[PDB]
Amino acid sequence: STAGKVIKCKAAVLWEEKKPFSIEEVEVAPPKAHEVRIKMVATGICRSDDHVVSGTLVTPLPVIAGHEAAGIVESIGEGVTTVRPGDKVIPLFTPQCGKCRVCKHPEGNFCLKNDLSMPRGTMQDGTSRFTCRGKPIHHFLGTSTFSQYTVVDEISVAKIDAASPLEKVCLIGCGFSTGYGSAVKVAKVTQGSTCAVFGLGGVGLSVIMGCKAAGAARIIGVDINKDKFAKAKEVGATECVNPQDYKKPIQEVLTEMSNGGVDFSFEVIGRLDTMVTALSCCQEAYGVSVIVGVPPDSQNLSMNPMLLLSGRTWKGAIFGGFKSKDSVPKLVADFMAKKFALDPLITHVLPFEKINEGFDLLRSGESIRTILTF
Amino acid sequence: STAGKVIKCKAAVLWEEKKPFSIEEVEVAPPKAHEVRIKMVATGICRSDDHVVSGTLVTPLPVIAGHEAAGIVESIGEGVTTVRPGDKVIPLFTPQCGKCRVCKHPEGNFCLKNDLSMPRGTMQDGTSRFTCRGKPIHHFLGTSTFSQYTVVDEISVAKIDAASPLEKVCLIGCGFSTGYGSAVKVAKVTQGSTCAVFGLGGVGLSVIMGCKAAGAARIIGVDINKDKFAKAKEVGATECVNPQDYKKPIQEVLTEMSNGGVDFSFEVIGRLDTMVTALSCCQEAYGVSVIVGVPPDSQNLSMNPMLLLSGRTWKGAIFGGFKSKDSVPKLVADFMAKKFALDPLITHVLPFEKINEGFDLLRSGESIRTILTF
Ligand SMILES: Nc1ncnc2c1ncn2[C@@H]1O[C@H](COP(=O)(O)OP(=O)(O)OC[C@H]2O[C@@H](O)[C@H](O)[C@@H]2O)[C@@H](O)[C@H]1O
Ligand SMILES: Nc1ncnc2c1ncn2[C@@H]1O[C@H](COP(=O)(O)OP(=O)(O)OC[C@H]2O[C@@H](O)[C@H](O)[C@@H]2O)[C@@H](O)[C@H]1O
Ligand SMILES: [Zn+2]
Ligand SMILES: [Zn+2]
Ligand SMILES: [Zn+2]
Ligand SMILES: [Zn+2]
Repeated sequence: STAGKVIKCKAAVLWEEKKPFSIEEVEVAPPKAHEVRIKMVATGICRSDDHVVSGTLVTPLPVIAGHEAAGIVESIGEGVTTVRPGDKVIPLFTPQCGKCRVCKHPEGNFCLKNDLSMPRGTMQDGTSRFTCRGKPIHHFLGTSTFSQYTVVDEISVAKIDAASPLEKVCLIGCGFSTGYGSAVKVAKVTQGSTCAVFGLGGVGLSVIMGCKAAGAARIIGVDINKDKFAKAKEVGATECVNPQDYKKPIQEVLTEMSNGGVDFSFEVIGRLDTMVTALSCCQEAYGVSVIVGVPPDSQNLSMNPMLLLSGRTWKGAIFGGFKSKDSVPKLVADFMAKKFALDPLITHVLPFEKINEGFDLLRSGESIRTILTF
Repeated sequence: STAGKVIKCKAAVLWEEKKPFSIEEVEVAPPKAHEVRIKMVATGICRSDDHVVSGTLVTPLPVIAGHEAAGIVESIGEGVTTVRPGDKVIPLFTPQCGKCRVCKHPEGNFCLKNDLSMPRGTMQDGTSRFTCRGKPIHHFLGTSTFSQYTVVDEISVAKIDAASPLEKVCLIGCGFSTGYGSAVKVAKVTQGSTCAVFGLGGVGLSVIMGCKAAGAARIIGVDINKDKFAKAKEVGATECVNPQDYKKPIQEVLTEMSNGGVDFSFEVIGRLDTMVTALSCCQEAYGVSVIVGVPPDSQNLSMNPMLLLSGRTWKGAIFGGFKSKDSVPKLVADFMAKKFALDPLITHVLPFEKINEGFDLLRSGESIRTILTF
C-alpha cells in the first residue's frame, strides 16, 4: 500500500563535474532512527547547487544536490517527535542539533553537525540513503532535495504551517531567509536608518525587505543592471544607483548621499572588491557592513585595517543568522500573516524534469528564482 | 598675580621630523570663549606621539605633542560651565562636541570635531594658542600636553575627582581606557568566556583587566617575549602562550586550547598578520575579534572573506569605544573605588625635562609606561 520500505523515484543525479544532471531512477531506503522521509512538492534552484556542478563547492560525487525546498512527510523513523506523516516541512541545510556549543549560544546558528565545512555527503550515521542501480549516491548537505523523495535527519527538518503554499514558501529554505535574516538578525537594522545593498538579485531583494520590515527609512539598492531596479523598488528600495553612470567611485557617491555614510551596507553579490567597497560606504564611526555571500572558491581580498579602527563592524553569517529549526517555522507564520510577499522573487516555475533548463536560466541570465515543481 | 593673560613656560617642541624634542620657552595665550587653560601635573608617553616624530602620523609641524595626561585648571574662557579653576581634569584627544551625528549615536564615540582624520593642528577656531619666540607652534589633537601649560576646548576636557592622584590616573587619558574599553565596551565581553589578547604591552595589559572586570573566565595572553608574561598574569591573564615555542601556527594551537576557538580575541600589537591570526583563533560561528590599534602607516592585509561568513565579527574603535566626556570621569570614580589598579602599568616616572629619555625607553625597549611629571 504505502511506505515503510524502499521507494523508487526519479532524482537528478550528478555523476561527474561540469556535466548536466541526469534524471535517473533511484531507490530511497526507509528512514532509520531519527530520520524522516519526505516527498518533495517543490524545490528552488540556488547559485550554490551550481557551484557543486563546477567543482568550486567540493563535495563527494555522484551526488543529489538541491537544499532549497518544501515538502510533505511520508514516513518517520524511530524516535521521531517533531514531525508526523502528512506534515508540511522544509529541509534544513543548516541543522539544529540543539545541543552543541553553537546551538546553545544565544546568537550562534552554524550548528556543528553541518556538512559544508568538511562535506561527507552522508547522513548523520555516515551512510547514504540513496543508490542508482547498484551504486550508492551521496547526499547534499543533509537535504538532497533534487529527488521526488529524500531522507533527512530530524535536526535537518522543520515542521511548518499545514496551510502553507509549498510552491512559494520553499524560498524560506535558503534564498529568502538568507537575505531577510542578514538585515533583521545579523545587521540588526534599526528604524529610520539608511541601508545600502550591493546586488539586486534574489537574496539581494530579500535583504531590501528585511531592511523594510526592520523599519529602515532609506534603502539604496545598487547594481550595474538598470533592469533589476524596478522589482527592488517595488519590493522596498527607495533608491537605485548604477555605479556605471557615475564618473567617480560609488563608495564616494554613496557617502555623499548618506552624508557620512550609510548605517548598514550588505554585499549580496559575493565580489571581493565590492566586499571592500561596501565596507567603506558605511558610516565610519558606527557603520555595520554584512557579507551575505562569498563564493566557495573565493580568494583573499586586500583591505586597509584603518577602516575598522574608526568604529566600523564587519560580519558574516550563514542562513541569515537564523537558528534554523526555531525560526523557519516563524517566517512561514509571518508570510501567512500577509506580512511579506515571496512572489516578486519567483520568476520562473518549471516541471522538475526540466532541471537543466532551470540551471541555464540561472547560469546565465535573469531568472530571479526558478522553482522546480514535482 | 595670577593669569588672564599670556603665560610663559617650557614645552617640548618638535620643529622637524625625526629630530628630538627641544625644550623651549613658549607663550601660552589666554583661553578664548569655550576654551580652558590647564597646568599639567603629569603626562604619559604613548607610541602615537612617537609616530608624529617619525612622520608616520602626519600632522602640521612644528608641534607640541602629548595627549595622555591629567592636570589642574588655571583659568577658563567665556561661556565655560563644565569646569572651574582649581578642578582636576584630563584633556580628551577624542572630543565630545555632544551634538554631532556620532555624539548623538548610542554607540558612536569618534566625535566629528576630532583632529586625527585630517589634522589641522589648531584649536576649534583654527588658530594656535602657542608661539616660540615669534613663531606660532601647532597643537596636537586638541591636547598638546607636552607643555607646562596648554589650552584646550571645552569638548576636549573632562572634569575628574578632586582626590585623584594625577600621576597615576593620567593613564585613563589614552593607554588604559583604550585597552580596557576595547574589552568592556567594544567587544562587550561576557562572563565565563574565553579571551585571547595578542600583545602583552601596556594597552594589552589594559585589555586583560577589562576582560577580567568583564567577568571572563579564561584569559590567554600571547606574546613572543616571555618577559612580559608575569605582569599580565599578575594583572589577570590565566595563561600566557609564546608562539615561538610551538612547532605549529598558534591560531591552530589557540583553537585547540579553546576547543573551537576563543569567544573574543584582541590584537593590541598592530601587526597585519597578527590581525588576521587573531581573527581566525575566534570561534568560527559566533567569535568576535577586535583591533585595538593599527599603525598610521599601515598597509593592506590579505584576508579570506570566508572567515566572516561562518558568523565571526571584526570591529575596531578609538579610545576604547568610550564616549570621552561621559566616561573618563567614571573610570576615575571606579579607580578611586579601588576597583582596578594602574600601578603595574607605570614602569617609569621621569621629570618632564628628560622627555627624550622617555622616548628612548619607549622607542626601544621595555618600559611598559613612562610618566612625565611637571
Ligand atoms: N561589480 C558589480 N557591481 C554591482 N553589481 C554587480 C557587480 N557584479 C555583479 N553585480 C550584480 O550583482 C547581482 C548578483 O546576484 P545574482 O547573480 O542574481 O545572484 P544572487 O542569488 O542574487 O546572489 C548570489 C551571490 O550571493 C551570495 O549569497 C552567493 O554566494 C553569491 O555569491 C546582479 O544583480 C549583478 O548585476
Ligand atoms: N609577531 C608578534 N607576535 C606576538 N607578539 C608580538 C609580535 N610582535 C610584537 N609583539 C608583542 O606585542 C607587544 C607590542 O606592544 P608594545 O610595543 O609594548 O606597545 P603597546 O603600547 O602595548 O601597543 C602599541 C600598539 O597598540 C596599538 O594600540 C598601537 O597603535 C600600537 O600599534 C610586545 O609585548 C611585543 O613583544
Ligand atoms: Zn547544534
Ligand atoms: Zn542556497
Ligand atoms: Zn560630536
Ligand atoms: Zn595614545
